[PDB]
Amino acid sequence: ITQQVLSENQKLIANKFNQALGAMQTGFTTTNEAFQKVQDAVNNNAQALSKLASELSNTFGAISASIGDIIQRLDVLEQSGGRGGSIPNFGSLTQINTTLLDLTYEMLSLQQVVKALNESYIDLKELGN
Amino acid sequence: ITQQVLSENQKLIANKFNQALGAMQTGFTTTNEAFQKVQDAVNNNAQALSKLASELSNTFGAISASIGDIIQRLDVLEQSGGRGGSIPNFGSLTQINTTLLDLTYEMLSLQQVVKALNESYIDLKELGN
Amino acid sequence: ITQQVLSENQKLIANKFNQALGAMQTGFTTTNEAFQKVQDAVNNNAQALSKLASELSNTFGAISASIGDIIQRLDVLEQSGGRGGSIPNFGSLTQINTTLLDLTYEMLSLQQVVKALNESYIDLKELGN
Repeated sequence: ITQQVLSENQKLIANKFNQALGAMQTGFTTTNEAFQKVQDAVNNNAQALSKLASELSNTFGAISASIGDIIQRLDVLEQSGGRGGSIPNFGSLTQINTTLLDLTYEMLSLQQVVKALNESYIDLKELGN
Repeated sequence: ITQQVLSENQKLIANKFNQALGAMQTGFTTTNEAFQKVQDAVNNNAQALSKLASELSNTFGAISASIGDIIQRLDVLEQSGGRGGSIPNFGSLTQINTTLLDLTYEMLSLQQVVKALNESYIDLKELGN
Repeated sequence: ITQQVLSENQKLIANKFNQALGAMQTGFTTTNEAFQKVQDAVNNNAQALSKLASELSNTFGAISASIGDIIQRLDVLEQSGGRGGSIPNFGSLTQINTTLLDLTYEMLSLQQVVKALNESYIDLKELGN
């Protein structure tokens, strides 16, 4: 253990740390890119479900009215004083409550983390005077 | 390269490392908060889909029965010995198989990672005696 | 501040760094495992929605045709030259556009990050000659 060895070991530590830093930045950048894709996927399929549900209600409405008009035509033909089958109630779908994913705070945070990691690099210039 | 320079460089390395540590903790904490929001979003929209599907089957059931009762009334009026259009089969929806997201192991793990990072901080007290 | 103290402090720094490294690997491995579960969950529920939507269109088709056949039987009984209620249009559902989650690039990247972190470990063998 000499001083040359000490300062050479300092370089080993600094380089290993700088090596790890680059890996962290990649990790958090990749994590961030993944969250963006997840947010977009989840939101797209929630909007499709919400849209379908409204088109479904729109369809059931036309079916129910059509059936109602058929029952009213049966009664006219039956001449039974409206003693046939009453017009049924088909209820309604529950308004879909969808959760939209908003990871804008989290994604900007990871953007800043990678950035702060970049400020942590050990410049070999500042070592050994 | 003197000893003062060596110990001053040690402080540079330690501080840069402590600087990076804080960034890692933020990164994994933010990642954890994001996963919680993703889990809640995915699960909420899967429960909405599952609920809709059951209300849809409930609606188709009332429609099919109503149509069946209309056909039976047509036959009575037609007096053709039941030679009109038979009552159609409208099948049934496939039971929705939804996947619920359970990231409780993963989220507790990230909680522990941030915690273990905190145990890795270099206290300047232990340097230079 | 002696040389023994300098090299002992080097060990403290190296060990603290190696300690943090293990935590990073756990963090990015856990993050990766979580993304896999998210991808599988999101995709499974998108396929269920897509399947339901097709079975819904298949059901509406049989309902509409059945209603059309009922109207045509009403007209035959009414003998009014087809002056009753016309056959209604029930439209069609919009083809569901679902987004499938493909995080294969991102998940292989995190696999490599953990791996590159492993190459950053400071082996105490290379210190102090």
